[PDB]
Amino acid sequence: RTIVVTTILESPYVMYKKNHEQLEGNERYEGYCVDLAYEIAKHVRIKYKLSIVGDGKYGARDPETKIWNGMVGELVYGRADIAVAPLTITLVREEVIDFSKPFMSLGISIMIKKGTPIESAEDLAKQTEIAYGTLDSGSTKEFFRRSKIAVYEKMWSYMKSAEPSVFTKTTADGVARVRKSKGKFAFLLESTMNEYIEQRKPCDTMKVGGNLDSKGYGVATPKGSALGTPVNLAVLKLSEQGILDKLKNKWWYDKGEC
Ligand SMILES: Cc1onc(O)c1C[C@H](N)C(=O)O
Ligand SMILES: [Zn+2]
Ligand SMILES: [Zn+2]
Repeated sequence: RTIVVTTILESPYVMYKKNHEQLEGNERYEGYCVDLAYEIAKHVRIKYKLSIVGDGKYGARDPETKIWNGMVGELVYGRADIAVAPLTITLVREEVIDFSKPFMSLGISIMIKKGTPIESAEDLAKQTEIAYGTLDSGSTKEFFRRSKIAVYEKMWSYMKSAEPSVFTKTTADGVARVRKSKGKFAFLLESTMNEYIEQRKPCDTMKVGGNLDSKGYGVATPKGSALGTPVNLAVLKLSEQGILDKLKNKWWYDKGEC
């Protein structure tokens, strides 16, 4: 019947259409993941309903209750059948949900307000004047928390006990902080987002240095779900036909402003 697709409000993946308040259902949203959801549904041949995840989080297991939140939690506890969003494929998640092969490749990167004297992770680690942070409850924070690499262990030790907190609830909050910090706050987010922001007015931020790692985003389904196989082949098909590239051009560069 109708599949529940959990996703998250994160531009340019999923955003409200200009006149969304006068709309209903899937028509309220637009973006890369909305188009991707549409393309996959066509191949897997299913009817679906997009649902912005309640807590607005990507997904992490609370060390306390051991309960999964975010979109990951929606799949784990059976409140959603599929998740189409910029959800990073990681080991801890692979253990509780299934991931299609990646539909996009990326890595953790550094975002600075233009003019900031920072060109690498090493630069951030060896100073204290400029504060930095990452999104809360996601793969990026876990990367730093788990790294055995000196430079990253150093950054984690600083972010872990920063006051006030340097962990934001959304990508937008991180970006806003970078913009109003007048160069005193750098943000650590995936290259896809960093690249998108650089191309959006007021064009006051930029990605510096190369990525810190290499990974990908995958369409996720509950562990053992029957949709896993069809969805994975659909992702590969769309990759082969260059549809995924068309969509990146559409939502990133066709709409550039800098
Ligand atoms: C998007 C995005 O951009 N930077 C990030 O850390 C994220 C969230 C990350 N893709 C996750 O799945 O947790
Ligand atoms: Zn609105
Ligand atoms: Zn297609």
